[PDB]
Amino acid sequence: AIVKVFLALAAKGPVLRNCISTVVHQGLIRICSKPVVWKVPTYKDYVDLFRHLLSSDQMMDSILLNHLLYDEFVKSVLKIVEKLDLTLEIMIPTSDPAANLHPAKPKDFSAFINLVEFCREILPEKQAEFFEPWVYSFSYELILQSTRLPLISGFYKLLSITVRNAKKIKYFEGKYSCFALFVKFGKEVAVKMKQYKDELLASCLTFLLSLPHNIIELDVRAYVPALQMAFKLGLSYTPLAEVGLNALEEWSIYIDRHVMQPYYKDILPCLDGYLKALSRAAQKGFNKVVLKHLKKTKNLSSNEAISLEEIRIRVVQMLGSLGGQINKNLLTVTSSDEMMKSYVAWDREKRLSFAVPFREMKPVIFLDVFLPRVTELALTASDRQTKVAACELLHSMVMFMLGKATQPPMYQLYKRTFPVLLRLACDVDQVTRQLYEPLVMQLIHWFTNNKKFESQDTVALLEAILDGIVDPVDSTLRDFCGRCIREFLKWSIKQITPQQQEKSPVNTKSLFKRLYSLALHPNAFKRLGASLAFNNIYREFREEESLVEQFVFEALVIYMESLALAHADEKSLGTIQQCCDAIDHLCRIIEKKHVSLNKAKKRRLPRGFPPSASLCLLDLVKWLLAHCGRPQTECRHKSIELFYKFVPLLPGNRSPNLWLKDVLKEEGVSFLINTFEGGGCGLLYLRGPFSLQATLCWLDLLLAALECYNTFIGERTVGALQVLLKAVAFFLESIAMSPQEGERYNYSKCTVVVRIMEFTTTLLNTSPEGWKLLKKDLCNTHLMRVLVQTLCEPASIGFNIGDVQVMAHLPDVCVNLMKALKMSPYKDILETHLREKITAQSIEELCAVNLYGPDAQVDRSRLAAVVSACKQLHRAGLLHNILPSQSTDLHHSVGTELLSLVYKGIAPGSLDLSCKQLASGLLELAFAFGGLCERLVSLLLNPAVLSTAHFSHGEYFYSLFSETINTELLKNLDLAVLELMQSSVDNTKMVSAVLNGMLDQSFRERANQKHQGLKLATTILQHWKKCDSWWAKDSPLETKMAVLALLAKILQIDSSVSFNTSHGSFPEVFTTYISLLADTKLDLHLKGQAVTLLPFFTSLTGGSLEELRRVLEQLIVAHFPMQSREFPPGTPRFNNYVDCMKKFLDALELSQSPMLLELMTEVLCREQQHVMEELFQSSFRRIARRGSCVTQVGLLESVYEMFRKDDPRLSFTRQSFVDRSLLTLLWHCSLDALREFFSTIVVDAIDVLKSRFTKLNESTFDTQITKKMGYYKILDVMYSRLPKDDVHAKESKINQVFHGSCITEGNELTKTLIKLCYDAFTENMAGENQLLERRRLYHCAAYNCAISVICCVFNELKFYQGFLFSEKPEKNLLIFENLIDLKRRYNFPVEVRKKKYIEIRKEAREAANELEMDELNRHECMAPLTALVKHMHRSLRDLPSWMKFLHGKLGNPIVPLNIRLFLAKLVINTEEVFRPYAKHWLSPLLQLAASENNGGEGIHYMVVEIVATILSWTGLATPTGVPKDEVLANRLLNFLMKHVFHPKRAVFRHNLEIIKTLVECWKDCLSIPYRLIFEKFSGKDPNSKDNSVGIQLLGIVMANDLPPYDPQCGI
Repeated sequence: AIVKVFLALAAKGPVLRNCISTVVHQGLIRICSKPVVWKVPTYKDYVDLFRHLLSSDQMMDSILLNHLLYDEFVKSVLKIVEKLDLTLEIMIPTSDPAANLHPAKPKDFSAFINLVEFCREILPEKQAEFFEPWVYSFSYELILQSTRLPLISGFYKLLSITVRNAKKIKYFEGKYSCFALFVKFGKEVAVKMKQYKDELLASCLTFLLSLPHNIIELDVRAYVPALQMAFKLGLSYTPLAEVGLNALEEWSIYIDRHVMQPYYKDILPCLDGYLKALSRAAQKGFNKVVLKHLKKTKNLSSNEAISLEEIRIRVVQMLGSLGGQINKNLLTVTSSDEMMKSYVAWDREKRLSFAVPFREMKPVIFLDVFLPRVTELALTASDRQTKVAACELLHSMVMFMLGKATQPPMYQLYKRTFPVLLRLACDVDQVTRQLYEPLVMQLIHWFTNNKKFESQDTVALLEAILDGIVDPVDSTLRDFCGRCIREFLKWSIKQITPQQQEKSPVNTKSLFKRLYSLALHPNAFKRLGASLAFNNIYREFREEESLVEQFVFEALVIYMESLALAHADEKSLGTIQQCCDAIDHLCRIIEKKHVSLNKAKKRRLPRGFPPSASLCLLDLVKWLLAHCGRPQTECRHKSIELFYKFVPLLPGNRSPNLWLKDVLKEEGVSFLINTFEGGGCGLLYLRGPFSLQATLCWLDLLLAALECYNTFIGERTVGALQVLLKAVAFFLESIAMSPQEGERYNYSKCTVVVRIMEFTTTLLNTSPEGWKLLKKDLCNTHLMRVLVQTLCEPASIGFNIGDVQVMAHLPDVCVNLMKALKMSPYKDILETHLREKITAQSIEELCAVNLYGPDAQVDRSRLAAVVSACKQLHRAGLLHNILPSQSTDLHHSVGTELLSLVYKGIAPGSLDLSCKQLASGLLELAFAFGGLCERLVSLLLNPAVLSTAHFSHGEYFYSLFSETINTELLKNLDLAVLELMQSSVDNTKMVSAVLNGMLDQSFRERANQKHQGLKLATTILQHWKKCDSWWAKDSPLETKMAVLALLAKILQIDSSVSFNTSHGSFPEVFTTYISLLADTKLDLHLKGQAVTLLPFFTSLTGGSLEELRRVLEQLIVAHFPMQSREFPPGTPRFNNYVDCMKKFLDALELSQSPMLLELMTEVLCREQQHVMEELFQSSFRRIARRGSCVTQVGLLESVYEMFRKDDPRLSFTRQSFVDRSLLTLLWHCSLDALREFFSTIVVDAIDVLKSRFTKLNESTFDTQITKKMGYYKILDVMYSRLPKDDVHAKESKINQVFHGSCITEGNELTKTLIKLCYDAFTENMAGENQLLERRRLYHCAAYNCAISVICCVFNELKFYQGFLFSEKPEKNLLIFENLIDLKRRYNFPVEVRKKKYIEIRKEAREAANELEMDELNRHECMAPLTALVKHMHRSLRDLPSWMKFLHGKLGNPIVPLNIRLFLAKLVINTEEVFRPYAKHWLSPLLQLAASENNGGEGIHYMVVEIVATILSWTGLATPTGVPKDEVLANRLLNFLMKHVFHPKRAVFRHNLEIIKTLVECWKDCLSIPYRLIFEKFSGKDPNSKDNSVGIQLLGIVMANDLPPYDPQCGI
């Protein structure tokens, strides 16, 4: 069906053919949003559909494309990755994603790691020519994001997929640009991937080894550490151990056998680890059912889990067919490299005697011989159970060997023990890191101690820590040895006194000299370790004195020197920012003392000084001031910025604007140029590109000498006429050009040009007085030729394709160079140079008619050149001194020609993204000159036919380029509105769509622009005074839907501001909305979209707004049929009815309107119970809180006065407000501090609650009844949630209600409410027949009111003997005979668990041997009395009124049945009071069961629960002892034995459990009935089980005890 509808809507005009484009882009984001780890489908299940719909239609076109679906899917998968922003954010780290596993958006990361695996499983096949034009853009995009975001696994995964497909098709026989960029990124990853871990590492490895390399066979030497890492990180995670070997097969045929043959002693000898219910159905024959269970698991095997045996077999096959000359390298390198480093005695002599005590002999065995197996088994297990055992064994071994040595030294053995404890304490595991971390704290503590100080194991521990800090690949270990070295440093100074500790070789300064010799050591890890130690110890030793000023900030210069010595190793590896942190933590401690203690004593001498005696700041400032000219790259900046920060710290408290001039006027410019030049003040071989190692050193010399001038001149610190060169002319002869090393010359050669560009930029922009002092040879034909070579074809001046940093660096610098020449005397120099190269006739002739088609580079060079030229010319800050090109006022012709060129360019007589972006760049070129919006908007309204073998000629032109057009439209104001509204009635659909194209881009740029929304609104509204006339006869359906939608958008773009004081078009916009929703013009199911837009206007006064309410309720009463729903589901009446009703409800839920509540309540209080009545409850919870409580009391006032009015309504409608609309708003949380609706409410209806009952006519009677009953319910809800420290105390309720302030304490008016509600529910009605059908509700609500007010009594004593109980029945004030109904009947059906019954039988054996309103629980006195009885339980024989009054009234067999059911239903819910009183409460519960006045055919549910509740409290008054209960219990047993059959399955088991639990409880009032069981199993007629009940009952009555004796009572 899916392929049929897709193939149906694709054989027609191309407007509906883009529905198929947006539906797959919707479906991808649909299925790719689940959480990915009944059931939730993850993403797996959809691959079958996405495999079917692509091209299987050629075998699915039986009764009833592929490239369209393919291109749509690839567009939808690389369009999501455009807009995701996967930037990840956030004890010193060294590994790069160590603690930075904090993504910003987890619901896009989990929308991405799903996306990549879905793309992998859909696209490794069926690509036979389809994936070919989709490779460069995909790879360039992914290199761009992965360079912008390095360590995100998955970009490598999609890159591997596309390079697999680019291997499978040919594509690589060397279109040149992708081949040029892959090599650069290959070396980039192959140096970068060192400091990573598991999954990212596997990602980079399966990327690297999947490169084709039979045509990229150059430079194999930087892939071999990435091929021998797969086989060694293999063996546990299998598929990359597979892909390395598939690559090793891939190389060894096509690669020549002469670049390869030395590279076998490193590939092959690491390949040396790889040589080491069906029968349940079938037991009962095989007849079609084993066939069923066989075919239902015949399928479901699709996994290619490469198990290790196929690995070993392909290893041996490849090793055999590899060669004979070459195999035998496989093991000569080992057996002496790494084998005998394990094959040696650990200590030559053997230690560790151990006596294991047997019963009587005690031999001695030596714990050495297994230690090189316990140790290896602890570090790795490839096992789960042996791991924890070996770790525990090694921990106990370590404790033993520690305890032995203080009674036989062991220091030949600690050196190979102690490097295992760290690697175990910080590896990966949970439980062995719960261990071994306190072990390595304990051992560090005991060894950093004077009991074993200056000892030969302490140096083993320290050297093992330092070798732990400095190594290759172990990035999760150095940051643990940091905490070891901090504990080392703390304990070594906590206890040791300075009377000793003047000699020791484990001491503090020995560690410091260790650190400095590590620092100047040229191994990069060897000084990375020292900066890591400093990261971990600068939080110490500044928190103590007397060690600071001596040598560590002398060695601040050696940390600077370590930075300098880290000059040009590798920028990605992470040393430079490490040491920059190490000195960032040093400036903030030199600056917090040496502002104050600028002293002069002998401090320890740093490296690179003459041996002085005072070491204040001034010598270091002179160090930096004669050593600013250090020509290395990334230490110069730290030296300069430390100079600038250190000059406002001298005792003179100086500044660089004066101090540099002060030292320059005395020392000569030679002193401030020999520092700037150094020892390096001062060949036609540069014509060939080469990297002579001297010339790079002079290039570095040139860069340092030019950037030293930059700060002192371009910042106002010196005077440039004091200082103010031939080396730049020495270099500027052959600037425009060792196979790979030439590019290393290219980088440093392209370094100098951008620096001198910005240098001449600042030296113009700060020097008007020294303007002329520039020598004019810079205005020659070289700078203004490399300008055009920069903007055009820059791969022949140095700027490659393959470094995306400098190509985005260039518009910052070239465009600012051209902006720093507009205000110069040598401006016309640049003009008259450039006008022959940025000319307009080049633009005129290179936009030739041959543009579209199979031209792949020949058009592209010229078109990219001219678009780059013109766009950077526009950015250049100076254009109308280059190309005026017209003189009327201002115009240009070829831009409009390009508009017509692009419009003609798609006329039939192709679509690909390269030429499409060409077309977009050209149509963007066509806008920068002048206005031109009028010609485009006039072109768009063309009724021409672009004849296709034809639709509309220009709407597709708008839908092609859809952002550039309206982002041009949004630039200019105050005339775009008029030029759009002039095209009004002839172009209705297009002027609507282009106002949409204005607005929904205006709303999007909001937090950045914040002008265009409100300005577009306040400008578009004043032209709405003219374009009103749309809706009339002849289709107000169309040409009004756009009007109302446009209204909604122009009102949502701003606040509701054009509806007050008639400021905007409020008369106009008001009469538009009134003329819209005043007429019932459309059908039923279409005015919902119009009526959703209510809450904007609803803040005016009365008159017009109540006219809107009047026409709303007018169309409402026009709509609904008579009185209620009448709409069953399945129809477009019920569902759309409740949809527009739900729209009303959510508008009410988002509006704080004191009117629309009064609208919706009457339609609510017209049906008996609404369908979305619960949606009323949740929406009233929502509207119950709004803030600024003057509006809540307004809502309550509105409904209070809509109820208190005197219009003749029904009793039900007068009741239903005060039932379920205002009670609900009083219910959830109105406000706890809201007391206004109790203070200002009482005095007008409490008097009608103290009124007369004028029994004259029922029409004025029943409405008065409903009013009084509602006043009762209001008092109930206002005494329910109201505390008692203001209404039964001295506050503003009695102060409000009595008359002002009086002497009344508070407990007088609660009493006159109590006496009136107790005058209620005491009214007998013995002689009447009038309307008591509501008076029962009256009495019961008054009973609840009495409960509510005794709850606000604080319950210090028992007044319940007068209130709610104990009437005077001699005067017939009978409580129960009216408020209990006694006139309706009670159904109680038969039944229609087992765990409850087995639990109750278990507890009965061990003893002897929320609610649910069903039928009686809605007696509407139930739940408050349950709460009250529970309060009388947990507040403080028999108890008089709440226990003994019922004891008197329930043990009397004359009382009605329904009071007995009420009190029994009470006591089963409230048995907890009658748990310590049940020895009296034992008879009547069973009397109701045994007496035959029960109901139906017995109260069978009351029967089962009353027996369940009387034998729940077994162990306390079993039925024995009472004589009447004896015969009544035997009556119970005989009765239940009579009625026991009930043909349903489990309920018979239920019945038997009742009987057996009952007799098992009893067993003492023996009295078991006979002759009935005889009547059961005396059944003849052998065809049905009439005695099955008899025999199973006989098994019950025998299986306990007490045999079936017949001839005593039977026969």
